[PDB]
Amino acid sequence: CTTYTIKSGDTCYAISQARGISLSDFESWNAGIDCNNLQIGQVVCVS
Ligand SMILES: [Zn+2]
Ligand SMILES: [Zn+2]
Ligand SMILES: [Zn+2]
Repeated sequence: CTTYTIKSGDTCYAISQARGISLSDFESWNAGIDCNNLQIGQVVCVS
């Protein structure tokens, strides 16, 4: 997994859009992530 660290204002949609990936694919790589409750410093997979 390529990792990314959540920063202020980030959203799962915007991370996905920036990388040209679907939000559903992103979710499939992120084990039930709570996209409405992201924490600054949280680490996600972007591939
Ligand atoms: Zn979803
Ligand atoms: Zn896909
Ligand atoms: Zn939530």
